[PDB]
Amino acid sequence: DQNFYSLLGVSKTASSREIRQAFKKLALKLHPDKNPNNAHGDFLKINRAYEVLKDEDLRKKYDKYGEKGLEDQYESWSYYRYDFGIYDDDPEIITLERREFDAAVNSGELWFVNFYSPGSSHSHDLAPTWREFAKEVDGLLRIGAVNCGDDRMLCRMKGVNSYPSLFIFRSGMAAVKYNGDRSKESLVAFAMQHVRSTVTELSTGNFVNAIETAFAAGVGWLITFCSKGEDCLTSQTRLRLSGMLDGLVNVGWVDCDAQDSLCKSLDTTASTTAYFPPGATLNDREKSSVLFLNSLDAKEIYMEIIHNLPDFELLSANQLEDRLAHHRWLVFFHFGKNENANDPELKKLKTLLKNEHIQVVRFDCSSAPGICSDLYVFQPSLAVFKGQGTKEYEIHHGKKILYDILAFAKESVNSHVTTLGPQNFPASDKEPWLVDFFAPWSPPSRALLPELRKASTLLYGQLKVGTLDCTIHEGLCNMYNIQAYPTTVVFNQSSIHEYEGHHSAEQILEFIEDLRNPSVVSLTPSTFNELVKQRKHDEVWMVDFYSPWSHPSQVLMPEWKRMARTLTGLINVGSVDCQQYHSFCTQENVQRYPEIRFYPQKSAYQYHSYNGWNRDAYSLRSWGLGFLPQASIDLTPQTFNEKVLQGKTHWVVDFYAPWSGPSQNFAPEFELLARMIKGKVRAGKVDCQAYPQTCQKAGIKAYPSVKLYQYERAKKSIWEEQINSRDAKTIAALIYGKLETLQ
Repeated sequence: DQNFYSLLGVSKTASSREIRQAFKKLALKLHPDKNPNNAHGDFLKINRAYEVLKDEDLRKKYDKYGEKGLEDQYESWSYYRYDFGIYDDDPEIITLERREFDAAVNSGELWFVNFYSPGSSHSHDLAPTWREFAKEVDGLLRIGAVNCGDDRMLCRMKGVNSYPSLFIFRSGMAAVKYNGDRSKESLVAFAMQHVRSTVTELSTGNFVNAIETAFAAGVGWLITFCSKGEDCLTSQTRLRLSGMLDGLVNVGWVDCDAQDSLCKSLDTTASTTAYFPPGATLNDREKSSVLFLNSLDAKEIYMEIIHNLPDFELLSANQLEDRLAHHRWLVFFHFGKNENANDPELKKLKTLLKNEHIQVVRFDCSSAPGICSDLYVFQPSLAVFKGQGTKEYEIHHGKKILYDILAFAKESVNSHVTTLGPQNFPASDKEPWLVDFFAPWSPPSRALLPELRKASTLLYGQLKVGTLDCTIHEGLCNMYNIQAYPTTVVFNQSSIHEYEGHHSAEQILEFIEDLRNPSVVSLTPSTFNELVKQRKHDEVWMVDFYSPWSHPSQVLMPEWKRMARTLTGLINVGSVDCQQYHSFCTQENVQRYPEIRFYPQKSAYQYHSYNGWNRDAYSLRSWGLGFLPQASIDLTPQTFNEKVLQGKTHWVVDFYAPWSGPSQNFAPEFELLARMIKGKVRAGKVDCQAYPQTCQKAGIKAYPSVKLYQYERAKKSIWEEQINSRDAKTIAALIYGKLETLQ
């Protein structure tokens, strides 16, 4: 009831910014420095709520388990009042978080990003300037900020160790660090270097070519005509428009005194500024094609032009399926009303996505309802199709704003996450699927999507990846017991394995490779009782009693599986989910998660608990194999001569003294060897202290000595070789190599 969202007066659907500001208002009101009451106590609860809700891992964990997983310090009032959330109230500054960063600065737009550390002398020298700078260049490029304080990994990985650091980004080119003085005019001059601001002087000679070339590419021309003693667009205005309209409209000018025959031909003797759409025609008799402008100001002219540019082409429903599967499309689904009417800036998507070969289109669901229905589109939505032969798409769940949409379209179309539903769900598929059950209103769900996309590309051909919108497909989510968002699940031949590791390609792949060849038995109370408690014969068990809300358990799980792979045919490896079987684990005295236990041969202790410091695969494996009893046969002079020398099978033999230190050090490794090669080679030990005769005959000079005996079936004979290696795995491979060359 005292939920962290409730404590900040905020909903579970709150953005990072909404959480930050919510915390800030409470922090300023409940801070110690402003209250002799109590203070610290009330302030420590909201600070705990913030510290958890601001962390990507902790918030997703909190959403899934609440407080049970989270295990257990602040700044001055001054800090929260002046230095905290420093750009949250500056609309021109786009704040970027770790997982949305790469998609943003690789969108295709020009980005100038302030990597800063929050503080008094850090920023605030810069912050006011950075705010004014964003206003000045608004419309020409994106101004970003990254709080390295909250995204240390992101700053570290980008090689940013000192603050502030200023970088220009643009897809297709390397990042450019700015080292100049951080005045507004210097920042501006630096950024303008990277803006595309081409203004063409048009003339009688190049006019027709410039127009036709542009028109064929579907691009119009903004042209100002200058003559003596007439006002026209100044060079600075011309440059402004050039950058503002980059890829949309070419900016140019004509000197009419120098280009008389051109200005006569166009019948524009005076000073005019005109926009020429593709298809436009201008002469003394025809002027309706052209849009003449009255302003001399860049923004006033831009606003008029961007509104007059044509809307996206309306996609015919007749084409779909065939057209949708073979081409890249960015589709604005609408229901009668064009929902994009209030934002002409979206028209820039055409030119920005030209190199991605995406056609940006509108589709009217009121003209073919069945089409939108079978796509499970019920409200206006945005979808980008991959067009590689099949109809594959993702739905945009970000802000309905240009830079966010663009970032999504490019990232999604170049990755391999697809949208699932009841009709295409891999409930019983041959190839393995990774399915992400989520809600669009969930900020950790949305945040996961870039990771998922990245992994989808790296794992192409090995793992298929899809998302399922539980907000729409409630029946499917219930069926698979989805209790929180996001929940990622691997479907392997209708087997279901929830995945709670990091969503990087390498760890997902390792997790999947274990699934194909299981190493750990997932044990139930019923099946633990039958396989472990009622274990028979020569069989031992290692069991990890874990809980999914436990952090050290989550760390152990991949190590535990790594270990189990190396223990094939040596030790049985199991695991128990103590969240699911809480009562059972209570009866088994599991007082900590994770609990690791070894179960020896029945034939006197119940089990042994692991109490080592390190819980990596190698040290857990060594601990377990150390419990195993002797596998090698203790030979006598009688049996050594009878069963080895006069035998018909292959042997490895350890000649040793029980007092020899090296003999004792090698003893466990020999027993490991015996179990490894068991089935092809018998193993024996010879106590040279007890039987000096036999070791004398064998010619043993040093303890321990290892002999390999191979039976030549064709010649009914055993021949002997010395083994000098003392590494079990090494010896085993060596022996096996020899056995192939024996048949």
